Amino acid sequence: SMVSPEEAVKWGESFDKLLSHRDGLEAFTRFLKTEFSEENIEFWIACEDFKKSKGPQQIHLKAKAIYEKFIQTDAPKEVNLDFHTKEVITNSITQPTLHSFDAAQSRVYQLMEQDSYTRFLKSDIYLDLMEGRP
Repeated sequence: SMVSPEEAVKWGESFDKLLSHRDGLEAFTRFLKTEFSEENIEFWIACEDFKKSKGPQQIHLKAKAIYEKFIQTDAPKEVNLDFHTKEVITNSITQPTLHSFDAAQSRVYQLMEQDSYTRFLKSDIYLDLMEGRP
């Protein structure tokens, strides 16, 4: 990770910037890893990894894989995903698309924003990028 304090303070005005920035996603994923909730950031990372596939049969596989692991309530991980979003997923997972979790990507994004991004801004990892005091 190599981020200038400027680019770093810039993360504190846009979670999307943070998250899209490789160094920022990295700062945030550290904060998310340390308390073991990293599978949210990697929830949609899985989805976009699946989005990288072009094989419709693989779409079924990867979608249902992410589905049963995350979208499920009865899952090994389980996401705190919006019920209406997961509802549509549960009904249309039978007919998956390149990223059937496209709406859920945004849900988990806003989840991490309101839950973790706030405290990330006050975390020593981000405050270290700030260079001042933990």
